Amino acid sequence: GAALAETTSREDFRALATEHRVVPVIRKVLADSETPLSAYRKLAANRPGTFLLESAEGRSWSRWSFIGAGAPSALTVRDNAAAWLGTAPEGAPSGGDPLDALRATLDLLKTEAMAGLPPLSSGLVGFFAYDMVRRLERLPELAVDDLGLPDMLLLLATDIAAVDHHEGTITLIANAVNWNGTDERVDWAYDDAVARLDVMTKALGQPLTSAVATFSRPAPDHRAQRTMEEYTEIVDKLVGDIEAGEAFQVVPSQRFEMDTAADPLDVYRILRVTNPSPYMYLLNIPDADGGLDFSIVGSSPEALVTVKDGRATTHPIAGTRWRDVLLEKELLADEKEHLMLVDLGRNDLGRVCRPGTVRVDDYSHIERYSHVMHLVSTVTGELAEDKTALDAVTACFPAGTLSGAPKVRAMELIEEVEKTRRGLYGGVVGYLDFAGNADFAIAIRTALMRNGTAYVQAGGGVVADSNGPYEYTEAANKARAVLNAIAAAATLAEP
Amino acid sequence: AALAETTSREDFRALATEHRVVPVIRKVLADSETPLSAYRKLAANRPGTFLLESAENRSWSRWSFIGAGAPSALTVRDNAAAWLGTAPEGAPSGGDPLDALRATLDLLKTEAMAGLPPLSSGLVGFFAYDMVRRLERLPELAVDDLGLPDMLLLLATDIAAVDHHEGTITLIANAVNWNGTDERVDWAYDDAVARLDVMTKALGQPLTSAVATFSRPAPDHRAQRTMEEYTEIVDKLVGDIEAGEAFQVVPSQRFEMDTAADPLDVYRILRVTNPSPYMYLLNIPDADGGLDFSIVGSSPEALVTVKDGRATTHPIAGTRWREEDVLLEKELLADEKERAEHLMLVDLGRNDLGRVCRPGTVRVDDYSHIERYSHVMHLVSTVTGELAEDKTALDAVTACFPAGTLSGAPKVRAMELIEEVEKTRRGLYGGVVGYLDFAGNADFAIAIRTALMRNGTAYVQAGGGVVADSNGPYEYTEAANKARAVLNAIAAAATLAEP
Ligand SMILES: [Mg+2]
Ligand SMILES: [Mg+2]
Ligand SMILES: [Mg+2]
Repeated sequence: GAALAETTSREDFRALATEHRVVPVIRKVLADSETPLSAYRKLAANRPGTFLLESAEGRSWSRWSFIGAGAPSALTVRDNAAAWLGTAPEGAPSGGDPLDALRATLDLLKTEAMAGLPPLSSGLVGFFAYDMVRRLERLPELAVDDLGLPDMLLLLATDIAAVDHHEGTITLIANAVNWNGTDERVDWAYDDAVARLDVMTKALGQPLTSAVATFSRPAPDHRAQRTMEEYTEIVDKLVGDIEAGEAFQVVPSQRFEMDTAADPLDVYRILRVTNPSPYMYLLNIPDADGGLDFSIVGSSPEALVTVKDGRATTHPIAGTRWRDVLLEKELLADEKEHLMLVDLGRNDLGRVCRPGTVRVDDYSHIERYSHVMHLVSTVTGELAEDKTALDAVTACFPAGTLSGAPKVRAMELIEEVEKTRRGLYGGVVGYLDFAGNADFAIAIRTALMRNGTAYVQAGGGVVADSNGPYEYTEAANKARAVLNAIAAAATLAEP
Repeated sequence: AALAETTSREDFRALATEHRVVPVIRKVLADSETPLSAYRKLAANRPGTFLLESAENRSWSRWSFIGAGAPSALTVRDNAAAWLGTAPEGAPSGGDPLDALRATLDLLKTEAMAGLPPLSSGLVGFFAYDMVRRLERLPELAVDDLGLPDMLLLLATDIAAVDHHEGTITLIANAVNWNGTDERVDWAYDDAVARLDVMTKALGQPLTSAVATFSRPAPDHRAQRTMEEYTEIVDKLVGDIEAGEAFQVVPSQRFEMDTAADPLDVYRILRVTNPSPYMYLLNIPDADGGLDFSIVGSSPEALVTVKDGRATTHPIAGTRWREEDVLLEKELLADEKERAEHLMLVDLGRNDLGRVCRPGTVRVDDYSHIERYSHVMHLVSTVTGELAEDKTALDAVTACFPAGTLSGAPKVRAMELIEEVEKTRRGLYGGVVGYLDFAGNADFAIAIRTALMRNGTAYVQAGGGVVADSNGPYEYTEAANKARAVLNAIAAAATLAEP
């Protein structure tokens, strides 16, 4: 009767637009011969301003994957001020402090949750660099900024494809965004969104060449910033501070790099098959001319904070094992510090949540993924009425597991011992939606790919009993998870 | 080393000295393929191909299975076991089909090997309901107008196992050693590698889009019985139950419709509309290697599953449509209208597994748990036992066959009464669709919510249990609505189009 792919009607759109800043025009299609990756290849074609977000659950892949089909606009930092790349939307906040411009943007577009939509239907998708913390806390300026990344870059994801693995369907969404709050051009906005659905629908109609492949796992030819001896000097320095009482924990790191001609999407494919995680992402970041500035590809196992319907939640990980029930109780029985970070998170959420709503849940459960298992503690709370999801992000930022405790003192020492500004490393990758929700991964196990070079940073917590060579090795192993994927992706070939 | 490294000749040789069925395998990254796209590339609706998928208690299970094309099938011709296509040298044929099948499984029995997908070789296909006539003496009153064979099992030697979590496909080409000699080991290896290369080449091809819309028009269909005719049957059976002939009996009737739809398109509509633990598409070959007919279905209920010497059945007590979901669960748990009917079937399952299991191992868990799928939830019981040392998976299938759910209690009297009231032989309806693997395992769905598609006609049969308090009009409509689930899918499939 009604067709599966019936598009939101002009009449229904009109009625919503009288009440809502961001109105989705949607169309569902049967896509039972597509995967999230094949849909990405058709809809995004690896273009600048596109994205793919996937999530392993402990039941394999979650129901939904999200493709950003191509954002004409992105909110970033240029010459120390908020700026839009691509189209600067008329009436959208610009200039001045970037966090204020972002806050103003989210306030302007705040839209009531609507029933019948996929979990993410519009939003700002991208990253905060670790160095955004420099705007939340005063920190020295010693490390060299050789990567030149912006403190933030958020794609205005108005064209989204939501892939429903269970149903074998894709819900295409093209949002109308009412920046100025007028009623003047409702029909134009509907026709505009419908045209964008038609572009995505036509893209899905194209044939696709095979990507059925083999790959091998060669050693990555890569360079490191620190030798084992140099990293050992760092670790020993920090163990001194910890013994003298300056901090309880500090997380140093270093950066690794390798030459690669591999496509970022192929790197994503190797990470997906090798290191499936709750936060898989590929982001193609545009430069100011509409070309590709760089790509971010990562498989992060840990969130910073998730905000859903007023509730903020964090899952700091105590420990992890290689995945069988004896590895489990072997981790609950590790009394080897976790709860100092659970303490940091209790404080962090307390600053944005209603009094008494912040609950902790010591070692609440394990999380079994495909090739690993995690022991997590849960901290949740209810956001105050004058606090947004963005406030939750800034309150928690950066992860304590990526800085130390006390956080500010830990970050001061980090700045002292490291060579270069971290850039993305230890920041976050994720989204803020227009309904006030957010989900951000800690930016670890991530490559930054730019003009034939891949950068991979990794580190690890240093305490009083820490050994330099052991910590060097642990951190290099974390980096090698990504470097190995890049090396392997270069070998992809037809079988 | 390489992901797609093929089983080496030297490893194959070593295995071939101990094992009758030896897989040569090759795993590939196939993260832009789905089970349906892989089926379209590998099998392409050819005769002798199949697709098996399973929703799990609340996604698709890890593995989907494609039978990429079986040259050989074991069936029935002129009332005796016979192979279609290639009759393998030394393979059992003639006589009773269940004997020939038992002899085939005996010959090919091969230890489960580490590192393989869950189904790596076996016999895939169906038993018609009317196979029961070789197990029990029943009257011959109903007309056999479909002409189906009592069984047809594809010898599935070329399989593609699709791993949804990894995004990989494990291609398997089995070498089958019928005579047990080592004469032709290198030829067997080369033949398997060649089969792997055919499947690999097929996966390397481009593929046109299948992104689609469809609508849901009412199906133009025909029935055997009107409501009043069906009521006469129900009233007759209620009388037999009141008289003590039986506790419950499951009549049915056949529906049909014209269709030019591709059976895979029917499959696709069933898949998106009601994913079930047993989805299947089987393209059944005729004796000349053309397509005899296709079987497409989404059955919710197993006959029996045999894994590692343990036989289990899960009779469904009730179903609900899916926090308002918590209330439906509560309601489902508290609904007792059909409890006695369900417990009678649990009792039959105990009878059945008792015949093949080691005394003291048959365990019954009344109303053991709820199974949660995308659009429905099932309240189920469990009957399980350990097979006796002299009993095989096939003995468990035959002991359970046909399902009490599709016959009645006591089973033989119920089948006699079915034969008295139905117009036509059931054919596939009330039989099973599934597999027996070469390692002694089995998993069979009851053949319900299934279409048989042949030469532009689709047949869909459906029925339901009659008990002392049943009424004709209600039971007619409940069974007609079961059939309509499939007829509706067929009518919708004809509308599939580019959006
Ligand atoms: Mg440590
Ligand atoms: Mg009994
Ligand atoms: Mg009933």
